[PDB]
Amino acid sequence: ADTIVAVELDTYPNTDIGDPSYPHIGIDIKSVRSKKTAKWNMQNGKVGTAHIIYNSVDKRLSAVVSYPNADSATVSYDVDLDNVLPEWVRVGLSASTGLYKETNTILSWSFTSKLKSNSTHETNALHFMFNQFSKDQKDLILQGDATTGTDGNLELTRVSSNGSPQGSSVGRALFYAPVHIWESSAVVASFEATFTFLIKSPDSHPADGIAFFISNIDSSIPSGSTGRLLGLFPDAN
Amino acid sequence: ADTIVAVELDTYPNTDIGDPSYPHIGIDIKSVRSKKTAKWNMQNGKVGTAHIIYNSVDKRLSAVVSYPNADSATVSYDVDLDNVLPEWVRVGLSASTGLYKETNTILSWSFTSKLKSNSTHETNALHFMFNQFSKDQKDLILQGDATTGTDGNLELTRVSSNGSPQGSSVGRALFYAPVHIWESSAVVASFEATFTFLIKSPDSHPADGIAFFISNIDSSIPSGSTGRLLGLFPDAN
Ligand SMILES: *[C@@H]1O[C@H](CO)[C@@H](O[C@@H]2O[C@H](CO)[C@@H](O[C@@H]3O[C@H](CO[C@H]4O[C@H](CO)[C@@H](O)[C@H](O)[C@@H]4O[C@@H]4O[C@H](CO)[C@@H](O[C@@H]5O[C@H](CO)[C@H](O)[C@H](O)[C@H]5O)[C@H](O)[C@H]4NC(C)=O)[C@@H](O)[C@H](O[C@H]4O[C@H](CO)[C@@H](O)[C@H](O)[C@@H]4O)[C@@H]3O)[C@H](O)[C@H]2NC(C)=O)[C@H](O)[C@H]1NC(C)=O
Ligand SMILES: *[C@@H]1O[C@H](CO)[C@@H](O[C@@H]2O[C@H](CO)[C@@H](O[C@@H]3O[C@H](CO[C@H]4O[C@H](CO)[C@@H](O)[C@H](O)[C@@H]4O[C@@H]4O[C@H](CO)[C@@H](O[C@@H]5O[C@H](CO)[C@H](O)[C@H](O)[C@H]5O)[C@H](O)[C@H]4NC(C)=O)[C@@H](O)[C@H](O[C@H]4O[C@H](CO)[C@@H](O)[C@H](O)[C@@H]4O)[C@@H]3O)[C@H](O)[C@H]2NC(C)=O)[C@H](O)[C@H]1NC(C)=O
Ligand SMILES: CC(=O)N[C@H]1[C@@H]2OC[C@H]3O[C@H](O[C@@H]4[C@H](O)[C@H](O[C@@H]([C@@H]1O)[C@@H](CO)O2)O[C@H](CO[C@H]1O[C@H](CO)[C@@H](O)[C@H](O)[C@@H]1O[C@@H]1O[C@H](CO)[C@@H](O)[C@H](O)[C@H]1NC(C)=O)[C@H]4O)[C@@H](O[C@@H]1O[C@H](CO)[C@@H](O)[C@H](O)[C@H]1NC(C)=O)[C@@H](O)[C@@H]3O
Ligand SMILES: [Ca+2]
Ligand SMILES: [Ca+2]
Ligand SMILES: [Zn+2]
Ligand SMILES: [Zn+2]
Repeated sequence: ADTIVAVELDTYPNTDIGDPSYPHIGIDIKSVRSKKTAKWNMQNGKVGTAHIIYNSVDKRLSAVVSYPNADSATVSYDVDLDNVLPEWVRVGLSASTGLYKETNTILSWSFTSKLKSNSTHETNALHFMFNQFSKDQKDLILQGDATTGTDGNLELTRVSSNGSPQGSSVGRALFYAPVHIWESSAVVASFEATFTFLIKSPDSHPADGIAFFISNIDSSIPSGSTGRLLGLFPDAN
Repeated sequence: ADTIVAVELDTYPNTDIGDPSYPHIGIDIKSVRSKKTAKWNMQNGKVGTAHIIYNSVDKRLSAVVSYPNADSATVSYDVDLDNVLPEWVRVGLSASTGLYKETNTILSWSFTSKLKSNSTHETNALHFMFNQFSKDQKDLILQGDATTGTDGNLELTRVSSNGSPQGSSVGRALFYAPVHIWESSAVVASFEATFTFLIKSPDSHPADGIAFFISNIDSSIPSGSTGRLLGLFPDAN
């Protein structure tokens, strides 16, 4: 199995495998059984503002989500990125659904690592600002059944049947280039994200949520994940 | 051949194929016959500072080289990056030598693309700061006989014979990810580079220089370049 750490912007309450009763933001270490959860609003088709950092000066993997005219859901978990996440990685997005529909329109995405040559000595970056998901974007090795383009969009579904996006489809959005992390050159790489999304109400109880992972340099769609596995865990444990 | 535009920091005056009678800095549009030239001091092992930009509001393609306590060589050339270099690229470094030895140590490298989604609408980046070329850097697809590591160094020769780097050595340093250019969405992708080299005096009339190219997404070392072909040209025209 692939070593993986996700941040769940879940929309489906998975009571059986361990999610709380409401649509929530959370955080995952190698299991769908999250470490912390928090209250998330889950409005209809509106837009976007999510934000995930990790400063090893403070070792908090902090995360907030805001609609404009909404709150900020802090779901920060104490995790040491020393021993949990590989020496070189492959970041990306992940959405999925199964037996229920939701729209998972991503419209922009970013990153910024800053990793410690000699702590002051000019930390290495990988900053990008993808406001322009093209039709033929090629620094993504997008897996599953994700699509892109036709507008500035990264559709992590099988879509365009009036955008009621054809339940039990999964597509991930793995960015091309790796990042050195594990510790080894210690682990102050304050990796940021901004994750402007759009979850349209399908008039069908919108459910399964979008994620944000940092996986191994290899991955796949693990063992079939058309549903509760959130696109990236092979098993529900 | 493969379409490629480089900045030759040539250190042998290739007297028969277009370069001047002095070791210069040039700029190459598909031809080792250059488009500008500029006088270079050729100091011994001292560090580095070279810097290459291209906006498309002013359409000049520029470069300078100054050692600290030395002067700069503005070898800027006006060329239309619209029709000369493909949409998706693979940036990086190229050095070579043949029958003459020199040091081609690179210690740091950076970049910043900014390509015009809708000019103010939050253009896309790929910025990095590689001050710390490690032993197992894996967003580099370094071709030829390039080495790295053992220290923070990128060694584009075959090295460690007391830094007498084993002539007829060629090494390339192709970065991993692609960038949109050609024009199409227009071409103001103001790509920067920092090119901090080290050319140690090997006490051996040091001569062939490092380049900085921008190529197609596919490449190799073309038809042998152990010498004046400068690592990226198949042909001397
Ligand atoms: C039949 O016709 C053909 C052609 O018409 C002739 O065949 C050969 O053609 C070759 C064409 O490529 C050509 O080779 C190139 O020569 C140039 C010029 O350099 C040398 O040219 C002659 C070759 O003998 C001579 O005039 C010189 O020997 C000259 O070489 C210089 O020699 C110095 C002392 O020997 C030498 O000092 C050396 O220093 C180093 C360290 O610094 C050593 O360790 C040692 O201590 C010393 O020997 C000089 O450095 C040396 N060079 C110079 C510039 O003065 C040459 O530019 C080219 O080499 C280039 O190619 C590589 C490829 O990447 C590139 O990196 C450089 O640009 C490099 O300069 C070729 O060598 C020959 O002229 C020719 N061969 C001969 C023997 O003449 C035939 O001659 C014709 N037959 C008949 C019967 O006429
Ligand atoms: C083995 O021993 C033999 C001795 O017998 C020697 O080998 C060869 O022998 C051949 C016959 O004996 C003979 O071959 C000659 O080749 C040259 C090569 O042409 C270029 O090089 C010249 C060097 O002096 C230049 O002066 C020329 O101008 C010529 O350049 C041409 O013009 C353009 C650039 O100037 C270029 O256009 C480019 O094309 C690219 C393509 O993509 C770009 O888009 C853009 O359009 C341009 O940049 C042309 O392509 C280019 N032509 C080429 C590369 O072929 C040839 O010129 C020559 O013809 C004349 O040569 C002299 C004048 O130069 C004249 O006196 C003759 O009578 C003849 O008319 C021959 O075909 C050579 O003797 C030799 N070849 C050598 C040495 O290179 C060698 O000594 C030994 N070794 C080998 C490996 O053979
Ligand atoms: C076939 C059967 O007997 N199913 C049982 C179920 O057995 C396994 C199934 O698990 C999922 O089934 C869903 C629920 O778990 C639920 O309860 C039963 C179900 O009958 C459970 C345990 O009791 O065991 O049934 C819902 C259907 O919704 C009705 O039940 C609700 C109770 O949770 C309750 O709100 C209502 O009775 C509701 O009826 C509708 O709602 C209102 C509210 O009262 C009524 O007034 C309406 O008239 C009525 N109709 C409508 C149209 O509103 C069932 O969905 C299921 O597993 C899901 O798989 C999906 C794929 O990812 C995903 O959604 C999620 O992972 C799973 N959901 C879970 C576990 O809850 C199936 O695999 C199994 O059939
Ligand atoms: Ca789930
Ligand atoms: Ca030369
Ligand atoms: Zn969840
Ligand atoms: Zn030159």
